[PDB]
Order: sequence, then structure tokens, then C-alpha cells
Amino acid sequence: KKAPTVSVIVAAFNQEKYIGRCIRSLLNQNFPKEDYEIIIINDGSTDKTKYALEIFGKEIKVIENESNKGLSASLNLGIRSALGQFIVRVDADDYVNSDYVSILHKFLSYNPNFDAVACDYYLVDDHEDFLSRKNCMIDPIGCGIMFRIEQLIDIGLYDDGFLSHEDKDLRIRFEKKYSIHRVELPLYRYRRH
Repeated sequence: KKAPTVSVIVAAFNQEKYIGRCIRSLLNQNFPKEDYEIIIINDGSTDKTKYALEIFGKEIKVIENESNKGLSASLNLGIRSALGQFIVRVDADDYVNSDYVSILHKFLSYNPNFDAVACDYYLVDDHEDFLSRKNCMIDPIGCGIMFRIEQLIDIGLYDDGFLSHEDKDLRIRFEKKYSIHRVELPLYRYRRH
């Protein structure tokens, strides 16, 4: 097989309500199938999440924890298993536009000087109505940032407890040496809860 260049990570604990829309949007990318992979961690769900993942068969890669290990352990498992050099986390209750992966990857591929990229997003409700558009630098979120794997490793990604810390604190650690470049397109969809 050809190694994918982009690995998408989704940590999922009891996400039966939204995980279907999430995965469908990731499978509906205009990026070539051979160039990315979708890695879902079922972190000990007790609802229909396991069945939801079975729906999609071999189109996704599933890591199943027998019991709930938590976000940091789950993200560690998913990223360690990832084959791509670009890594992005998508929340299980979020979803993305069909050009999301291709455009973020294009900006990284053509601009080695850009360490990581994120794009703007819409706040959406449970019926996928766009409530408002957010600038990702004014209102940063913890998901949807495409990173270069070795830069994450450089700042201590795999250290015990690192990925359990608050999003704002992880961002500070990344921005000590690196910078996130904003792509001025609203291609991510962030669920209001």
C-alpha cells in the first residue's frame, strides 16, 4: 500500500448521536483516498458508537479500548498508529467541508515555512444550521489544526500526561517555538453544546 500523507484522529467516547455525520464528512473529502486515513479511537463506549463505526467497514481504521482510558491515552494510541506526516484531530461531534483536508494540506505542502495550519469555522447546532462564522485566531478551538508530526514530538507530544492538558495550555507549548497559520476559509464545523 501507499502510505497516506494525512492522518485524521478522532477520539470517541459515547458519541452515537454525532459520530455518523463526522465520519461521513471525513469520507466525503475531495482529497485522494490513498493520501489520507481516518483513525477513530472507540474509548470504551457503552452506547451504539461501536456499531456506528462498524457501519463504515474498512473505510476507517478503528482502535477499540475495552474500557474508558481517557482522552490523552486515546490520542496517544491514535497518533502512535498514524502513518501520515501531517496530523489533525477532529472532534466526534464536529464535521468538515469536503475541501477541508485538501486545502489545509496544500497550504502546508507549498509553504514549508508554515509550521501548522488551521482554518475558520462555523458554529453549528444539532441540525447542522450554521449559526455564525468564527475567526480561528480570535476564537481558537482545540481541534482542526493540521500539524507536522515531528514538530509535535519535538514539544513533548508523547510525554506522560501531555495530551490530557487544556487546549489553551497545549497551544502555548506549541507556540513557544512554532506558529499556527490561519487559512481564511470556513471549512470546519464546530458543534455548539
